[PDB]
Amino acid sequence: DIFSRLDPPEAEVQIDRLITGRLQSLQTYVTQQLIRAAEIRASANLAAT
Amino acid sequence: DIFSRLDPPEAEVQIDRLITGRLQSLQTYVTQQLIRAAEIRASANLAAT
Repeated sequence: DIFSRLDPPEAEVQIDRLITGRLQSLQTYVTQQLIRAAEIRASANLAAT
Repeated sequence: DIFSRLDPPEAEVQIDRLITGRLQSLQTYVTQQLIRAAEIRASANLAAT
């Protein structure tokens, strides 16, 4: 929709903002999966023991 | 300050920069609390044992 109603010079800025925001979303997601996977791993170690 | 002396269209972009920077600080706080919470739980599991 950005392109449909805006020129490239300004559309690159608007899309870059959305990219940064959604890229931050992925960093939040992956960081939490690593922290939570360490907890299930500690539980799997207890269950194996 | 910003909104009061400047221009609303510009104040909005600068306030969004403050929101983003402060949100990133606050999200960093929460990530480190989850990493530290696992260390306290690991110690508490040893103390219970």
